[PDB]
Amino acid sequence: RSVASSKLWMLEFSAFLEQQQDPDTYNKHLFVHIGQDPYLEAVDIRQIYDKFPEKKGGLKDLFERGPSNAFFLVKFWADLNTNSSFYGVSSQYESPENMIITCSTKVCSFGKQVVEKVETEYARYENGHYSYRIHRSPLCEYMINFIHKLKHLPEKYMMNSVLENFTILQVVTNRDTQETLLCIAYVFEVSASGAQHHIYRLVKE
Amino acid sequence: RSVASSKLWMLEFSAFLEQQQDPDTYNKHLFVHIGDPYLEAVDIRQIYDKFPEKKGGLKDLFERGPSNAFFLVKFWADLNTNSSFYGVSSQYESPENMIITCSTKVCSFGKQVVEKVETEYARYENGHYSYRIHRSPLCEYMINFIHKLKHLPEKYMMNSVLENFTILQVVTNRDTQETLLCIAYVFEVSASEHGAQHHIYRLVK
Ligand SMILES: NC(=O)c1ccc(OC(F)F)c(F)c1-c1c(Cl)c(F)cc2c1C[C@@](CN[C@H]1CC[C@H](O)CC1)(c1ccccc1)O2
Ligand SMILES: NC(=O)c1ccc(OC(F)F)c(F)c1-c1c(Cl)c(F)cc2c1C[C@@](CN[C@H]1CC[C@H](O)CC1)(c1ccccc1)O2
Ligand SMILES: C[C@@H](Sc1cc(Oc2ccc(C(F)(F)F)cc2Cl)ccc1Cl)C(=O)O
Ligand SMILES: C[C@@H](Sc1cc(Oc2ccc(C(F)(F)F)cc2Cl)ccc1Cl)C(=O)O
Repeated sequence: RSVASSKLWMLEFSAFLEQQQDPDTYNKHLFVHIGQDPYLEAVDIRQIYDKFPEKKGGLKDLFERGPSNAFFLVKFWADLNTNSSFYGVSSQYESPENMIITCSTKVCSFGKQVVEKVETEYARYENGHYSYRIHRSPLCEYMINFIHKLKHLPEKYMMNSVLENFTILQVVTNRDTQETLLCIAYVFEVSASGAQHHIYRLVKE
Repeated sequence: RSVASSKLWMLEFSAFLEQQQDPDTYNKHLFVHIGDPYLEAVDIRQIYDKFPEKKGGLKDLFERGPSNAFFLVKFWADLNTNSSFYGVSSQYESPENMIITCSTKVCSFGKQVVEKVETEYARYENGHYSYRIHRSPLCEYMINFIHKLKHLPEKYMMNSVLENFTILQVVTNRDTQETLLCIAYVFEVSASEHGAQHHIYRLVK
């Protein structure tokens, strides 16, 4: 129950490469994953502002409009050890309320948006709550190409150096009221362990 | 759009075995899968003795109707497969917002061995309503049955045993008790390089 505001909780997230060996055989590799004392440490949001878009509607504007307790930083250690392909993303959210949500994902390079994906999701009542599922949303070509470039680098420290300027900002809004339900800033390194993560609350002071 | 009455369409169905090699590596094998669209008809009296036949049995269900919700699926299962999860997934669509119940009866010699009943709620999707059964666990009877079938040295022996194995799936509107879909499944083992196969028929008379 880590990435959760008072209205929406992200239970699961994964980015993957699935390969069809034959009509009945598939192999799947997870690049990153979440959810496969719940106390979280805090990170001052001013430490990361220059790695995310910062004009009207940028991270600072979003954080200041609030609610600030919907803001999180996820550090990912991505697993790139992977040899008819489908690169996708899946995520699951739950809420006590029936809403229509919008998930906006901005891929950024040097703090500037390169691509934005916006998807609207409707609720399904399930086991006492409302559930929202983004199932096999295709990874953009920019990301697939970026993964291929990173794998051509001979050392993990070189991939980490390139990843230092790569970020993703995810903003989930209530479509009916336009309130921010969840906002997640993602930062990356390549794993030397498979995939790992660390979640923090974003605060100011 | 084959398995579809006027109120419910089953777009996809699959029964699978998923294996976790490591936290980021998964393998998936499909045993069976679905998804002019004309379908041939089969006289339902040909199959009555291979399904339960008391009050609420296949004949009672067919006679109550609507008869256009009744289908026979012949499956040629792919058993060529070497931390495991055996599941079933299915997806349905409907123009109406309903609370549905899916009852699946596994039968041996026309007699129920196990019944699984699950309730599904609608999700609004581009003008219509979708229903999803995602990774519903295969009962231990089925997993054990698959293991016994694989110990047989020849596919004709598996086919002889499978001649007395059937599954009846009934999807009902929980509130009105209307039969939305009723699918009778019969099995053989596939001998094709393409893996699993199926043939769908309408059940008539
Ligand atoms: N302003 C910042 O840089 C910053 C400040 C505070 C902070 O949180 C902390 F408070 F917890 C941050 F996460 C960042 C941040 C940001 Cl915004 C960024 F976009 C990329 C990025 C980092 C850290 C890092 C350093 N990875 C590099 C790898 C190259 C090596 O040469 C130095 C470290 C990372 C470390 C571990 C796992 C993933 C990523 O890559
Ligand atoms: N009453 C029946 O037998 C029957 C009548 C009509 C009919 O369909 C027609 F209307 F289209 C049926 F599908 C069945 C039926 C039933 Cl109800 C059953 F429960 C099992 C089963 C079959 C056919 C079969 C025959 N497989 C045997 C394997 C042993 C071999 O020796 C003969 C063929 C099968 C054939 C192909 C693919 C899957 C299964 O296994
Ligand atoms: C943009 C997505 S969202 C997303 C996608 C994610 O994938 C990756 C991010 C970085 C890497 C690499 F380390 F290699 F650089 C690899 C992957 Cl696979 C992770 C987190 C997020 Cl949030 C969408 O929605 O299309
Ligand atoms: C019981 C399920 S339903 C179901 C499950 C199905 O799986 C199989 C059926 C037969 C075989 C074998 F040929 F090997 F004998 C193998 C599998 Cl994997 C097929 C159709 C249906 Cl409808 C549930 O919902 O629990």
